[PDB]
Amino acid sequence: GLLYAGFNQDHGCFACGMENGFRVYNTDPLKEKEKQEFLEGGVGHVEMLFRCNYLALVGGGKKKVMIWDDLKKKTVIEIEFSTEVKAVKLRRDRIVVVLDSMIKVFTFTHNPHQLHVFETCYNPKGLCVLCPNSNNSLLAFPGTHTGHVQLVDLASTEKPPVDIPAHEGVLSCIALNLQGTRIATASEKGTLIRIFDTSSGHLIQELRRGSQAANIYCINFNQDASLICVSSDHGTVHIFAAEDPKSKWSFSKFQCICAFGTEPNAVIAICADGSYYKFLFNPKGECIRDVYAQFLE
Amino acid sequence: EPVVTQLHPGPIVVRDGYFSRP
Repeated sequence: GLLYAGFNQDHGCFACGMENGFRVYNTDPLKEKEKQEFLEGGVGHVEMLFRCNYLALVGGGKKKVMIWDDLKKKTVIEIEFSTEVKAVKLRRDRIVVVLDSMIKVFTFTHNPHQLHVFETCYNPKGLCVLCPNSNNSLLAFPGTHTGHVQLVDLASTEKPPVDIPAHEGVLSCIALNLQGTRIATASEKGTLIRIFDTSSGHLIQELRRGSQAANIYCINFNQDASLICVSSDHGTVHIFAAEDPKSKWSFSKFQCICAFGTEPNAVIAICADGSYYKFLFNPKGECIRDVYAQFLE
Repeated sequence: EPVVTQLHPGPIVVRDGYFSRP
């Protein structure tokens, strides 16, 4: 009955959308925090805000967004749209709603109102990243020119946007590091992962997954953005050295969304079929399976 | 034109550390 799963902003937690509601977990160690069997229509998307009491929920038909106060156990805000809502991103002062062709920014008050609209290319995957840091309101998304990422500063919206020619074809994945300073992107060819500085838009690192094609599902940095982990559509997760001088291949591999765990040599993986894996690795790339659990039960 | 609907009077107040670590 699982419809969606995503990590929160520091990957300390993940949240799942169910046909019968939603669930919130602590990532490492795997501990279920809350469950809400109450929504009959289910939720297709769930966004957290670190470990705060609010979640953003995408309704049954994905037409309405619901702001859920879990300390009050109630929807306190509802925003209805005339298009499918593909994704929602939160920071302390902003609610960002991703439609398949545009992104719409609202205040985060008891009665939100619209602030900005941003045209995107066709964005059925709802790709978007939003830094939540107090000193960095970076918002990034697929530009109208296919394969380019547009970077906007929500604290300084009068500027012109930075435009990164990340790929020549359709983007498939975009991730942001914890410091808001690096973005990693991949296209549907999935052959190169490319990491860019967010204030200048210039290439920092390019990694090779393989000459062959495999569809990226998720990318994530570790705490200091010295490693990244990547999951592929044939039950495959690679990790990479992110600040190595030259262009490099995968440090390590193992056999879905993925993030680094509590310990700096730990990696977590959560699968659409209900599986949860924790793996441990070595400076040289040995990958040990540590935990397997069916986290839905 | 999206339709915003408010369903609770008081302000929004971010309570960090709600989903505490085990």
